[PDB]
Amino acid sequence: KLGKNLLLTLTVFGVILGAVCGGLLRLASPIHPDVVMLIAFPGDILMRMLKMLILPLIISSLITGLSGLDAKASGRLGTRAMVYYMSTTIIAAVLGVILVLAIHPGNVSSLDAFLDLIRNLFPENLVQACFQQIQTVTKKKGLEFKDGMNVLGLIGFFIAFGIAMGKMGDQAKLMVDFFNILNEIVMKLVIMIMWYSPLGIACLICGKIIAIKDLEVVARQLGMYMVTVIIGLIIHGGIFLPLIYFVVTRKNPFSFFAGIFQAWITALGTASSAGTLPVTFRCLEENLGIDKRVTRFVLPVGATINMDGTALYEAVAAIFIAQMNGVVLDGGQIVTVSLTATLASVGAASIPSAGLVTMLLILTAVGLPTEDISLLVAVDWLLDRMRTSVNVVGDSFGAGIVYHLSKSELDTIDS
Amino acid sequence: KLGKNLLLTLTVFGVILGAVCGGLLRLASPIHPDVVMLIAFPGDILMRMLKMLILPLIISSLITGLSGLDAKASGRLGTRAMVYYMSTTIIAAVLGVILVLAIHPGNVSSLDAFLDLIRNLFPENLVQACFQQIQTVTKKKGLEFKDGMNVLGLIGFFIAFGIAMGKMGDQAKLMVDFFNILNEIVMKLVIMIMWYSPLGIACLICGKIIAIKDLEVVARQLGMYMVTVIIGLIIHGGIFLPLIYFVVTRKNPFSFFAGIFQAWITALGTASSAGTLPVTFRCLEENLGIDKRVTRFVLPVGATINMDGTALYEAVAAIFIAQMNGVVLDGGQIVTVSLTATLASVGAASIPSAGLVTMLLILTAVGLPTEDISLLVAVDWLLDRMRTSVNVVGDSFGAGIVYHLSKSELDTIDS
Amino acid sequence: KLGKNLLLTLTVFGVILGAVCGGLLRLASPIHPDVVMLIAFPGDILMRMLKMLILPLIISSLITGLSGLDAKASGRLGTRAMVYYMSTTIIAAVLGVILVLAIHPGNVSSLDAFLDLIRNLFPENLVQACFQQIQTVTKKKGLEFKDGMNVLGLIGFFIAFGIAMGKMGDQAKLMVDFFNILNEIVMKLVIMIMWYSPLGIACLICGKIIAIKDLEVVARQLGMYMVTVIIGLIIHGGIFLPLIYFVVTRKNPFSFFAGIFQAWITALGTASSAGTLPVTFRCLEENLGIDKRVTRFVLPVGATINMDGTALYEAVAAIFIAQMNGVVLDGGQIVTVSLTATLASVGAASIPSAGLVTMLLILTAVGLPTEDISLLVAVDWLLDRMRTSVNVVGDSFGAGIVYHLSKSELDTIDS
Ligand SMILES: CC(C)CCC[C@@H](C)[C@H]1CC[C@H]2[C@@H]3CC=C4C[C@@H](O)CC[C@]4(C)[C@H]3CC[C@]12C
Ligand SMILES: CC(C)CCC[C@@H](C)[C@H]1CC[C@H]2[C@@H]3CC=C4C[C@@H](O)CC[C@]4(C)[C@H]3CC[C@]12C
Ligand SMILES: CC(C)CCC[C@@H](C)[C@H]1CC[C@H]2[C@@H]3CC=C4C[C@@H](O)CC[C@]4(C)[C@H]3CC[C@]12C
Repeated sequence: KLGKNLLLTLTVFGVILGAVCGGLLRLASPIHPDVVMLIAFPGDILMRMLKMLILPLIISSLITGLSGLDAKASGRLGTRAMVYYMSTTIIAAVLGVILVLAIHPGNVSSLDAFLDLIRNLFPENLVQACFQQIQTVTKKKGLEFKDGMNVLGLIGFFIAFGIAMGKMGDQAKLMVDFFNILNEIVMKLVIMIMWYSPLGIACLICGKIIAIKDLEVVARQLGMYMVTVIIGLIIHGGIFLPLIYFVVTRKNPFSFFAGIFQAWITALGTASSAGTLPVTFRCLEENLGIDKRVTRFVLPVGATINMDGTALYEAVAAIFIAQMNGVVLDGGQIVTVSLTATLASVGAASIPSAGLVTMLLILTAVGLPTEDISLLVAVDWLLDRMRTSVNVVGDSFGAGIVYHLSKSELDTIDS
Repeated sequence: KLGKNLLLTLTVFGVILGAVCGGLLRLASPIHPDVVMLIAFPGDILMRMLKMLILPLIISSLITGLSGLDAKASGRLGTRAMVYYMSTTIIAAVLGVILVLAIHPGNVSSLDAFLDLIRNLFPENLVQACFQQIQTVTKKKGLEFKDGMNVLGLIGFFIAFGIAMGKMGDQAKLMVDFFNILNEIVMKLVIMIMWYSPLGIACLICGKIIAIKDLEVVARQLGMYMVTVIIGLIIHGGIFLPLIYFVVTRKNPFSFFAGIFQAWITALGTASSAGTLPVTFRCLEENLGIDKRVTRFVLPVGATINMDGTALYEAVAAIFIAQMNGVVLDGGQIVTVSLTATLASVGAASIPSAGLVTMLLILTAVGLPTEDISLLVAVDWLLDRMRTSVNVVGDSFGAGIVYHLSKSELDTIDS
Repeated sequence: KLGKNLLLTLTVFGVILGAVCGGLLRLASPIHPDVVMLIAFPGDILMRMLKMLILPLIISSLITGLSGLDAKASGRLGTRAMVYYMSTTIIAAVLGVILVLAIHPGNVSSLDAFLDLIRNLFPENLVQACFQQIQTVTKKKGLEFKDGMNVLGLIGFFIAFGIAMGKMGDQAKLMVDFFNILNEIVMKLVIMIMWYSPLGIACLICGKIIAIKDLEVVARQLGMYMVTVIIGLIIHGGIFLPLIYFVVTRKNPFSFFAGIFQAWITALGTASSAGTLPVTFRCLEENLGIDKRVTRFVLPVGATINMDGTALYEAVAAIFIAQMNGVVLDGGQIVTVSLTATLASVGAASIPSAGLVTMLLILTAVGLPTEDISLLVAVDWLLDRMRTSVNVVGDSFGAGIVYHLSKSELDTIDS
């Protein structure tokens, strides 16, 4: 297993090496801040390199993806699935937020915050939106420009751009290809930077252990964060998905668990939603009787854009980092977290080697320090194996629901 | 008339509804500023959305238009017309400025202002020109960057870009198409935003009536502004156009009025310069004897780029808004108004549903608040019907002049 | 000679006229600062126009050049030459720096400066890199954004972009052409602006003579700068090139001078490295016995990218301008000078009429005033005639070395 997938093993070896070095080097003496900064510099370089690519990645990905929307996607069978795919995911994100505001791991007015959010969804300058944001200062009130990339405004403008360009048809073919090419270029860059990741991440972990000032309380926070992520996973899956299934399909939601149990076990084992497709097909279309015309569209697309466990993960983890730094997010950034987690959930599986840039996207969207992200990587190998399970269960329930919202249409189209 | 052109009726209904709501709601009690801002927020959103599109609109339009210049446009018959089209329009703009500085509706050195203007025509950074400008502060002097998009520098650079790219020929065909596509995209956006305009504009009008602090003096300013716009229209048309005609063509300029009177009446009635073309053709080439080789080029292009009433309108209206806000423009912004009005006059008819973004372009070029633009929309339906008349008369005089600067050339090319 | 090459004669006439006007006008009375600024304004306009094009020039040139790298460039015969071409040039630049820090014409910590340099090679925002840079202020330390274009970060990002896009192959053909077209456009602009150069440069020279406050000491600095440039040229060529030749080729490096003496004389006379190619071919492949398979690749490419005299010139001249202004560059800007001189050396011969924008690139890279560049132009005609000689000698030694690193390969490929 040391030759296949030589990126997870390298990252875990880097994490272990950084932890050992931090433990052995904080034992010597109070370490000078300058040499601590020198030690942690490679991690800062890595995160600067990763943040350098967020804007081109967003611009390329939104334009490329929104140009691939087809009205011939098996008729309504597509759109219904989409209405499912963006629904549950959003709920998951919101649920995660609630839990991270209830468990509280890691111990301006509201109207003005919401007005600033609405203003930021509609920026006045597109070039200024790339590196600045707006806020209401007070002494009458006035509006002042703060530093920080306007993620939501750019995302909204380019969503509108992609929607308007997809309606041009074949006339705008030279541009859809253009951005298309750009996508691979930036994706190639993301492949190279993540190869330097094992050497950088370790350094950051060392920089987090040398100057933590307390080892017994940070390990309690990193345990409570795992506890709330796990609790969110069970709540979302076990309660909501059968409940959403029963209020629409109106059949027994436990026979569905009985039918897709092998797919759940395979997802737990392999920890990959794409490699579970052969098992989940044989489960859905043989054990439950779902028509082949539904699964062959729902499952391959849900395995790429229906990541409802990653959304909850990313909604919990951003507010956890904010709580560790003492930042109390107002109501204008809770919505930003809930939206950016939903957007990043879709791009986490569509973009290869994108599990560390999607968190940076949220952190920069809400303006949080990005040096506490090192601790998140140290515990990802304990959580992904059952984030994948929740993703697979969400795909299976969507496939079971679309067969109940399109049974009559298939029956009529057969005859 | 409630089904055809369901944008002007919607806007006038919104204006009336906003006026009624503002009158009935200022009668109740002194309204809290926070709820006034909440009421006017949709208009702010609308103007943010409209200002978001100015830079891409300029970049696309200049490149697309300047690439369509052909040297085979009936030989000199084209260029002479162009020399006319950009001449009178400029004069109109300048005349408007003079009048708005003489009637005065709505009661740093000059050398440094002109030097700052010349510096802004040649920016040092293209990305910084999109959101910043330069100015001379004083205590030796020094140069400091102020906020505000540099419209003139971007316009000049992209004029040079389009001129240089049009000389490449067929080699630069992949790029002219590229920007070409972009044009429709942004134009499509301008079509959507102006559908939300009826709901937004009304709100702004309400926000202008609730907190105006005086109703008897603002209605006097809005009357004097109409008076000066009307006076400018009669001066420009009646005095200048026959006078410019007589010093070149050297024939009677009143027989020309006698010949094109039906076209003037049709322009007054229909209030559209494009729909008057069938009448103005039958007037020019049948009542006055203009050769068909001149009119068939002059009229269709003059109906799109020779808008000499809109230039005077936009030059008067920007300085009127500046005077309402107490801003006294120096000599460096009078030239900016005179230039941006000329540029926006051409783009007002070329870009559909662009009569509210062209004024925002001038306001942001000279850095003026854009909440007083709501009052301009309330009186546009009283002025456009005779702005169109001036535009049609200017087209007709240009067609009558080009036939006197190209009579011998046509006579020789016939034999 | 007044009809052929009517750009150098125009520039020298402008320099002489400006010098005469400055001498005759400083004799009258102490000249008012406002009229001095008015006199020097055309030069400021010229340099604003030249700086407006640096970013698009860099973006187009890096992408276009890095997409033309072929692995079929005579096998290794290409890459070895490249390893030579970028080696000696770099050495030259470094040597120049040493000399300008030793002769000293024109009489934060180091760790933090190097950390800021490394941070600037990896910017966090691409749009912000176009007009801003980062630095470590002190009261704990903190990082603050300063004004000034981030040349190194943009150059590194677009080098990575071009390398990644060149590996896509034929798939990314629509984009390589796109930027390709852009190149000519911006190059055309550089051709037009340099036609206005003779009128602008003169004004700046006048502005440098009216308010110099001392004529006897500035002429001593302009003499010592020429002395150090000359000393650098002889050191680099005469010492290093034979020495680099002897430690690799291991033959007599003076017989090589004896063989290429005619090419050196022709380069001194014509002062053009491209026009010396017919003489240097007949020297290398007839007097020294170099195989035709080596010279026909080494010489045409070395005449365009192996400009090792221009690199030393530009490394000396930037620090000379910094020393004239009293600026003491730290260790983070010495490296920036050494890198930007190497990058600008390649682009000085690849881009026509680019000898005044390449110096502006370095000056803006290290953030220096660009009004002392006028004095550099007044003495360029005394130095270029033997910068070209050093360039030709460097090309010849590279051709003589590649024939010693590829003799066996050619012998085997012959049979
Ligand atoms: C973390 C950031 C940088 C990622 C950027 C978000 C991108 C990747 C998201 C936003 C919207 C998403 C797209 C929405 C719609 C579709 C159509 C579907 O048939 C294929 C997937 C595709 C194309 C999605 C791919 C991923 C996507 C483009
Ligand atoms: C944001 C808006 C107001 C600014 C855009 C200004 C644009 C639309 C203006 C500036 C110059 C104008 C162009 C000037 C020259 C020509 C050539 C003519 O044969 C067709 C019209 C055309 C192509 C004009 C179209 C409109 C134009 C492109
Ligand atoms: C100095 C600023 C303004 C411009 C930046 C320098 C530009 C011109 C440099 C950067 C990299 C350079 C390229 C690098 C290597 C090669 C390979 C050679 O076989 C063709 C020329 C080419 C492609 C060079 C052309 C010039 C180049 C593109």
